[PDB]
Amino acid sequence: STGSATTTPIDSLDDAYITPVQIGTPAQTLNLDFDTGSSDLWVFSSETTASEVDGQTIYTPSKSTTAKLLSGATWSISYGDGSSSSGDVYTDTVSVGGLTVTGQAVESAKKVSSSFTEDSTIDGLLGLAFSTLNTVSPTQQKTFFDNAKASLDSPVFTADLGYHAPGTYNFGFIDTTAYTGSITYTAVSTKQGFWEWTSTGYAVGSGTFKSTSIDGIADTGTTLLYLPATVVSAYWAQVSGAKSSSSVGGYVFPCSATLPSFTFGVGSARIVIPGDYIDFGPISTGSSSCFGGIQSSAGIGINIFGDVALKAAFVVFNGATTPTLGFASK
Ligand SMILES: CN(Cc1ccccc1)Cc1cc(C[C@H]2CNCC[C@H]2CC(=O)Nc2nccs2)no1
Repeated sequence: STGSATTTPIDSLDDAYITPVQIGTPAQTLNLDFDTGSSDLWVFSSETTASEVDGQTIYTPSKSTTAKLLSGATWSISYGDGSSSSGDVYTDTVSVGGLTVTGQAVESAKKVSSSFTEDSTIDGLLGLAFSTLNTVSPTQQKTFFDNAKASLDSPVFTADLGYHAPGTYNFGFIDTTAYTGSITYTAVSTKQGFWEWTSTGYAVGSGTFKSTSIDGIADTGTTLLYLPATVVSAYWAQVSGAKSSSSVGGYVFPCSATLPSFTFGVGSARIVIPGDYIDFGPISTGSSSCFGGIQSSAGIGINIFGDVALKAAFVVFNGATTPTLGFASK
């Protein structure tokens, strides 16, 4: 089997991407944030505290004839910012782009933090990291990809995120028309539960490539590119007027600037992020100070190849017995 679904930016800045997912019988379609940095499939639901729902579509398990309460199971997640959610668990039928999993754990939110309530366009998350990170207790549950894997034509999924445009998540096959040149594969460590890999270095604009190992995670659920302070400083030094602002919480730059590209290494291959991918617009409405899309990872503890990086590539998440990651230009 295979699946193919379109993923769509939630706003004009590509802050996140939503992908429609069918849950239950009859289908209830929710727009989920596919997140390769986490491993829970959780949704706003009929059980979510009413005051914490503001526009989201909800999953109502009582209306699904294939929903079964997973007795005693709870979940609770705290993501890397300050956001959180928690609740109970059903198993149900879940389909993505024509690919169907029966008995998928669907984690129903009873509580969500304000940041999620404020995201009217995001009905929940679909985790695509390794199942070792799944938070369900007392019996950990598998991700959608792990459940589907054995049935797929090939044990892979791909992310093809658009810049200011829709893109695609494919399961079970490589669309050879979706990229240029070849796919360069690189080793993954699953020790922290992430799609963790090591970039071979970087260039800023037309500058010379710096060979240096940068360990980080491929994370579709993070908006920006978080890299070591030395690398980030080198990038922003090429933008006149750019500075790190403690009050704003990162590098900002004059909205009148032309941003240079940023290149990252994948083995001997090179992925080029165009300068305009690095613009996240005015820090507040009407401001002429703009927020940068490349930021320091120093306060995080890990480097993160988020959407800013990933949307410059066609990315293969290879779930073979020894997983690997593939990157192609497009
Ligand atoms: C990428 N820019 C950088 C920036 C930083 C500062 C100034 C400009 C630009 C940050 C950014 C903004 C947004 C969209 C916002 C929409 N309103 C509510 C807040 C935002 C939505 C949001 O953060 N949801 C969350 N859910 C869970 C955890 S956080 N998503 O990201």
